[PDB]
Amino acid sequence: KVFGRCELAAAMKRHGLDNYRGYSLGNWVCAAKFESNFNTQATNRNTDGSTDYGILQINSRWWCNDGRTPGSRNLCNIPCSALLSSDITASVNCAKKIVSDGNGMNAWVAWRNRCKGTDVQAWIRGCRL
Ligand SMILES: [Cl-]
Ligand code: NA
Repeated sequence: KVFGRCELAAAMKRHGLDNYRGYSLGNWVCAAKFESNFNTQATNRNTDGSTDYGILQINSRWWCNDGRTPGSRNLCNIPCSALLSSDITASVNCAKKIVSDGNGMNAWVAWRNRCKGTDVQAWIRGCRL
């Protein structure tokens, strides 16, 4: 599914990401644009060979098992495939654990490289609040 911007803003708020660990809702919406262009089915290979999955692009080396990544820890106890669904819950439960892993949202290179230091409110500007 390719969420609409406000559709995705609305869903992430439902699961309690607005201001989670101090990161405003727009930082999450901003992360989800640039990680995946808003698409729950998104999958991209990383050079270590790991793969990034879904809306936020949760990585198989730590976070999820895909069966082809040596040394995977499956720190969300989950199949990476389940994070491609239309029901963003597993991705949120996992993202809450990543962000809580100390480096915060800097765990997402597109957040660091593109969201951080910006007015992340443009990402929810027009959302019915
Ligand atoms: Cl932080
Ligand atoms: Na893993």
